[PDB]
Amino acid sequence: RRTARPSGDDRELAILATAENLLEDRPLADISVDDLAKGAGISRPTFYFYFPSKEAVLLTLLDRVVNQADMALQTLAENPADTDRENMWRTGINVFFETFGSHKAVTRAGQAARATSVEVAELWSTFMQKWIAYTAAVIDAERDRGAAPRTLPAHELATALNLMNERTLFASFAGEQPSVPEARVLDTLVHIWVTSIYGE
Amino acid sequence: TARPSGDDRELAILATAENLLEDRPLADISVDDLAKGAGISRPTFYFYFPSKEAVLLTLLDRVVNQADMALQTLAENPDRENMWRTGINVFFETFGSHKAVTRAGQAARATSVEVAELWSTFMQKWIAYTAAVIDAERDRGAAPRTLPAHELATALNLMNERTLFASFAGEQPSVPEARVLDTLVHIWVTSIYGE
Ligand SMILES: O=C(C1CCN(c2nnc(-n3cccc3)s2)CC1)N1CCC(Cc2ccccc2)CC1
Repeated sequence: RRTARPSGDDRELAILATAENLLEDRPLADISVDDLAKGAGISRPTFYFYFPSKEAVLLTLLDRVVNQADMALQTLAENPADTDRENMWRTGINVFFETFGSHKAVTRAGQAARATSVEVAELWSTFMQKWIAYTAAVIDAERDRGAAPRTLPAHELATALNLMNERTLFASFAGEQPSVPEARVLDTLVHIWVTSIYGE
Repeated sequence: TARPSGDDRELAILATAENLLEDRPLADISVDDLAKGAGISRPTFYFYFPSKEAVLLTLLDRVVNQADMALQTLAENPDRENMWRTGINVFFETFGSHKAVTRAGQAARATSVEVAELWSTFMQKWIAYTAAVIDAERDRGAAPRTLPAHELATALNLMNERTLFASFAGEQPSVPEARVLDTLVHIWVTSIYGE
């Protein structure tokens, strides 16, 4: 037996979408459970049949965005096209440009929660480690086929490149200064990846 | 020379703070700990600093300026790969010799507008410097004209900010600290001279 809950799942989804909307204008501290309940069309007691706190709502939101990026990247890893090397790295990076770039408010809220929440910190750290291991393995496969030279240890080169994308894409999304303009940040990272993976 | 301009108590306050941030964040440091390290009563502290946050901002002002003037010294008295290595190694060595203040300064960026503006100001200045050197290396024909120089400069300087911090904080993921400078030099040099 499997317990399908179309109605409970749909309302959970409306709470999550309500939170994501509110985060575009206000930090999580300025959002109340009543704002969440009212956005989701339920009473405030009813909210607690779906989440225990507004922090659990944000943790679920970050779960959703991080796993959407992870799954999109894994989808690329299992369906390799007949394409050039620059396009390979560009579509991989664009997974993160497009996923987090379409969820800017949740991304900003997650970064801010990284210092106060161990779950968020360990969530982000877990997925960075996996994406770095994946990058390292693609770098090594490019070395094995003779397409990239054996320079730095793959995992170290992978770590610095993925940390660059983290800092740089966030600076673009959050409109920080300094930042690369959002319309130019993909080309910028792709160039640095491709030159440093294939050059000596 | 590099001596803090105040008397011995101002030095003692700053060094006690820097020492204690080695194992505790600033919230776990009291004004009393700072005053005790300088040998003064608690109210006497406020003849030197208005708050313990002011002490951390002054310590980070010293680190950031020590970095900027070691780099401006490089600019006055000059192979391409080693030029970038010595410039990156200014930050590896400066912030690597103040890991406690660097890590406390990073945490204070979220809560202090002075700290965030301080960091953003010198990052802009350091990125402009990188961008000018890239432009001079293109005008003499040594580097290809690929990305806009200021945009390539920004990502590499943000790379270093986030990668050196991860090494110095022992984060996972991070590059081991004995290997971080070669890693960043290689990426800087391939991306600045590659087509
Ligand atoms: O991590 C990122 C993005 C994510 C979005 N960003 C964030 N900034 N703060 C955030 N935060 C804090 C708490 C919650 C979220 S997320 C900026 C960058 N990466 C990994 C590196 C790279 C991955 C890759 C691997 C293999 C092949 C191609 C590409 C592509 C980009």
